[PDB]
Amino acid sequence: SEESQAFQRQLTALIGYDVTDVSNVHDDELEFTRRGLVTPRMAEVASRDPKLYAMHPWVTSKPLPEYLWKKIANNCIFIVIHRSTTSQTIKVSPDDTPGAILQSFFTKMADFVLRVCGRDEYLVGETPIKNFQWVRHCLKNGEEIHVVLDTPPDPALDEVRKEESLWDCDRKFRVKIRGIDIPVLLTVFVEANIQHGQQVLCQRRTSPKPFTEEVLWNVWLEFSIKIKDLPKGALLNLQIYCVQLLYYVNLLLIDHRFLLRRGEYVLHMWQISGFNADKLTSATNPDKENSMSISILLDNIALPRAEMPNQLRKQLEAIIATDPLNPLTAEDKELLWHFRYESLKHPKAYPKLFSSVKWGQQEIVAKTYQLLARREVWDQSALDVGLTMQLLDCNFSDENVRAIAVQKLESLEDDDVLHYLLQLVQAVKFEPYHDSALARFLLKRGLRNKRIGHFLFWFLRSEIAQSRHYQQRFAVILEAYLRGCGTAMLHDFTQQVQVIEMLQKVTLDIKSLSSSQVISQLKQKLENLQNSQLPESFRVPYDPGLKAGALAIEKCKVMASKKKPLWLEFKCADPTALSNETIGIIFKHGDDLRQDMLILQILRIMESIWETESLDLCLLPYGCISTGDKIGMIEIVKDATTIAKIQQSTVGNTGAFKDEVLNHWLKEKSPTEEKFQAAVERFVYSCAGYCVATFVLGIGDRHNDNIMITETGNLFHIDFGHILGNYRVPFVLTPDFLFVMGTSGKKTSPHFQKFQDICVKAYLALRHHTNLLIILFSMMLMTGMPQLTSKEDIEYIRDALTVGKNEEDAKKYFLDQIEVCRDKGWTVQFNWFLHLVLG
Ligand SMILES: CO[C@H]1CC[C@H](n2c(=O)c(-c3cc[nH]n3)cc3c(C)nc(N)nc32)CC1
Repeated sequence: SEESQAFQRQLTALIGYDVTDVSNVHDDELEFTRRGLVTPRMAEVASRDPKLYAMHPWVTSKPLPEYLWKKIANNCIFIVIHRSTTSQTIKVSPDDTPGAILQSFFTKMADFVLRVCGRDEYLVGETPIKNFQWVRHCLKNGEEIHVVLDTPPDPALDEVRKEESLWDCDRKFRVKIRGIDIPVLLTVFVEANIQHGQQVLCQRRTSPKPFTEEVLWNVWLEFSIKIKDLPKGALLNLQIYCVQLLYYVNLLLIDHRFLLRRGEYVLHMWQISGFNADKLTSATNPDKENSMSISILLDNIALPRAEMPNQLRKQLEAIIATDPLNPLTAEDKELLWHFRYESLKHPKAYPKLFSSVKWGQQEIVAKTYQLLARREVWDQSALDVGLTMQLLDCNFSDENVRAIAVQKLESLEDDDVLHYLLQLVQAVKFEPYHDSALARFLLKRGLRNKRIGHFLFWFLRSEIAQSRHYQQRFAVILEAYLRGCGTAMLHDFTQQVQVIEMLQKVTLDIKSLSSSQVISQLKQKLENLQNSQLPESFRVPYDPGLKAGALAIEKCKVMASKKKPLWLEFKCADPTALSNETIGIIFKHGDDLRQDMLILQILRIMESIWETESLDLCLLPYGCISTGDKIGMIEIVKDATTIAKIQQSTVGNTGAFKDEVLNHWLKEKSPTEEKFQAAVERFVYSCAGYCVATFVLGIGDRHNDNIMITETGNLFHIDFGHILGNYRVPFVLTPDFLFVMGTSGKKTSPHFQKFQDICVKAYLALRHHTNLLIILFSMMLMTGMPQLTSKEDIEYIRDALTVGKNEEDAKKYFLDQIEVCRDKGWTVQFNWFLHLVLG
């Protein structure tokens, strides 16, 4: 078709990569997968309720926590319905359905849908109003709940554009190397490995030859594994050391069709930088003008109850009970396997057990499967995500094991799927194949909920636009989602992309020039754009509810830092919006906004752990979307400053920090005094919040420049990309912080103990999720952190969370940590000032 060519040009510029382009491919896997997704995509589209999908209610089944119940007047919530101009303030019960809140109207001030004013959120379908996210957001931050009444949007706008044996030869496996060759340049050798999720099964080397632009061997490297002892998901890792490694590449030996790989391959290899998830990618380096290559040939076949002691039991229970990161001696691993039927009665163990498998052995594998048919306890166990993520990481490469974890994630409601989304997406870099339970899961879920679908889009787009190792695979998943999400959404994503592409040119261009002149160019270009370049409005990608209209040009300015971020403001586009509080977004280049993303996502997780215990530690995990490479957008938190700049009030050229200043500033910026006291509380709550979390994530030692506070009390950290991209005190708890809590020095106050009492309830609440927190951290480093991966980097968290220790020992350690701060006072900050501002 013609208006089908049309499409594949559109997608190709939403996606940001051309999924039809076949050069950088040595087989039809992406194609196969492109085709493969078509049935789970269509199936989900043919399944959604067109109404409930049109209005995308943001809803939760979690128990409405205490702190919010308490903030109630008496089983009585106030809702201010608007319409033309006038209002109406109905008294309603938290348990009242939104359909019913009209039987409190069609029979009160004497069909219609209820949209949150100024947002694209709707209160609909059978849920107790207590259960809507926006309601909860209103009860905490204590605003009123305003709603416009209007027409349901037309479900027909979510219209989708139509379209239609190896278990025998006991041959030892072998690899003919031919040789290697590289555009422009010693001693050198191919190293070949046969791997299954980090378990390295076999291994050979080549005889070191002089290092020249072409080096040939014609060797048969013969392996010790047998053609039938090969497992689906086995990679042939090829590497080139010269002794240091310089280049890598991988190839599956069992292709996506269950067929052993045959024939002739020439592969463009990946270079090194300056472990991580890119050394695992089945994708070859697109750059050919410059990439090192390796030539190979392939052989010239399809893949188809005892008792127990009383001390071994206690060796097992120890083993099972240990954290995810503690390694297992061969002695440990032989034990798990032997008593595997008993090992299966505990979900907690599946990781460790499935790691005890000798995957390079055909019969072991089968008994493994035999085990998996006896999966009962698991299928029945209450879903635990930390455990479930574990089976999705780089260690597990059996499709079927990975599959049991993904079946366990099917049981997550959308609220929860939004919490873990970013890590689940990253988790795709660990899938051996392109088409997996995990990718389809992500697919279904995005196609079933515009909110999830919105973020899925940016997450995938983010990886695509900067990962050369995963773009293809990700590009195929994106396209699958685009072809099923409705032209409504489709057209909506298009506006979004146009704008943010517009805005990056500006960012990078302003960056190129470096001052009074500049202010002008900025203003010049920003009105160059409010014509027929910029469309009239667009959704905010970090918050899909917010319609941004016109660029509030005056307020837009360029900032004062090494990187010259563009501070922008946006008139809300929605006229039902009961305020003029513009939308603030910062466009930055030069920092790994990704790293920020991962951290923030863990921040939002910590909050929803403290909530399981009616604890609210007042975090501000501001919206952050990475758009490209060292480039993206950040949400602006209103009415905030940097702690360094509050210090700069009373000195700049120096920062001879004074302890009085912050509490002066709060008093200075507090209207009544009922407020000032709340503000001081929110500080104490926020500050304790960041103190713990910052601590556990091991990005606690920062400098006041990177710490902000709102005019209303709330403290929060920013610019995570900085230290994680570059990398003593455990965390910033300065004297000026103390002074506010009412303790100049080594005294004590009813506010400080409040604080110190909060950190502990806090520090102990997370420890109930040791495993979870550990695995996420482990993953975040593999997927997002370059080089600072070692292994001892990972183990950092094992210390912080203090694996092994009982609750009491645990309270002591965090209190100690609070002490190194009381000790060091201003030292470290003053050290940073030296370093950062001058040294
Ligand atoms: C020069 O003046 C600066 C202007 C920009 C300010 N700034 C940031 O840099 C970052 C941020 C997040 C990651 N990198 N940067 C976040 C940030 C947030 C969330 N809110 C606000 N109200 N300002 C922020 C900081 C002061």
